[PDB]
Amino acid sequence: GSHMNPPPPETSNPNKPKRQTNQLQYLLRVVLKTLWKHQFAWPFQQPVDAVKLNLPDYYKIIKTPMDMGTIKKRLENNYYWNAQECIQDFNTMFTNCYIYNKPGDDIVLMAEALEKLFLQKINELPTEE
Ligand SMILES: Brc1ccnc2ncccc12
Ligand SMILES: Brc1ccnc2ncccc12
Repeated sequence: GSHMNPPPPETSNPNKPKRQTNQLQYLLRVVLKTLWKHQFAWPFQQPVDAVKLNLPDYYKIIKTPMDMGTIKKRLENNYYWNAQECIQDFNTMFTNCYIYNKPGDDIVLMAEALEKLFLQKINELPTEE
């Protein structure tokens, strides 16, 4: 892509520790599956392309970018060590949107809908076994 967009977040790194857990399996099979097909998911399914969107300040304001495409790849490629790392990525994604954008903007309403669903699903994150 454009040299003015940063590299996406890491999704493969032999140096980083990782494992499967039943919680991470739930995060893929239930949480990301349910969010991905939400009617408002599409803006969040890939990194923000600040060039195409004419947001030249985006990556000056958002220094820890995250999106559900990256999360999906991290889950499918078994990048994570624990559920907390993945939950953190979701929460970064939502809060980036709320930091960059005005309350009540469409993109914020979209994020808020996804976040509502996310919290309902994480309340049922299974006991680690
Ligand atoms: Br598309 C998109 C996704 C996430 N955040 C965004 N913020 C502003 C404009 C477009 C955005
Ligand atoms: Br793509 C895009 C660009 C700017 N604003 C947006 N708001 C909502 C959803 C997608 C957006």
